[PDB]
Amino acid sequence: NPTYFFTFGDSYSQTGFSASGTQPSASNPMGNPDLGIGTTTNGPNWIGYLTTTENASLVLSYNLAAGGATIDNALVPAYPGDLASQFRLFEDVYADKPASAPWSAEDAVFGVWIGINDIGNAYYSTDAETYTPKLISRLESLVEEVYKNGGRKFLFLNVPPTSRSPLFLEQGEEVVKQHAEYLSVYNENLEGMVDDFTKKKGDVTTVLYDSWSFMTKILDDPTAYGFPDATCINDDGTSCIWWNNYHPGMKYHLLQAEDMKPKLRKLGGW
Repeated sequence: NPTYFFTFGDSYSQTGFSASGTQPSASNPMGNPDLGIGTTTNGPNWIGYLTTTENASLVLSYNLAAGGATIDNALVPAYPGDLASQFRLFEDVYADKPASAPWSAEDAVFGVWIGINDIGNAYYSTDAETYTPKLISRLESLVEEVYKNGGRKFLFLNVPPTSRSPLFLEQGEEVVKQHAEYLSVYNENLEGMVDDFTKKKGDVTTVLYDSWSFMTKILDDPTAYGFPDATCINDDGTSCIWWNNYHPGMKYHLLQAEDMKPKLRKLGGW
């Protein structure tokens, strides 16, 4: 009795899963590639840890996240594999509940972690108060496609403080500030959307995971988590928070997955 965990997002979630690669099974819950490959962490990422380390029962991971993704290239563009295209891949391959992924409302969890790149690319060129509702409304419409397919369990991660990644720190404190203030408005609107969607549907189980506050706690007191500082980069994924200048390592992702586990119990796999 597996939980089918369909995920959507950017490089903080990518594993390089192909819909034509080996598909998830009890003996191989990630499908492809092997657990620990394909990420920006030097090892498993939060999805690999949620699926294989923090799981309370069998979780099968279908991870459609793609590097650099924004929500929709008609709003903030970046790479072809935007969130809209990830939802289209889902609609093409998995939405109709094929024998390979025979999911139902009671055992499918749809996890979305998006917005890092929309904010990263639009924080100085757009008005957060009036532009972020457009991004959030497009996200909501994509979620509605899965709802129409019969999805009822949803996990949304808010945007973490990429303002304090080395890539942004290097641009100066006033840019860190401009980005952080825009990001705060995005995250508030995301929370409002998840709340409104949950109330209006009435038949959904949702979790909004506050990655922003969790990562911020670590950045503010890195030695309490065994990191020497909040700025160093180490591609071993464990010696520093940062695996490269814009992406945290496997140790951070494990800490996040462990923080998320109790919050995900209501979704069925944790």
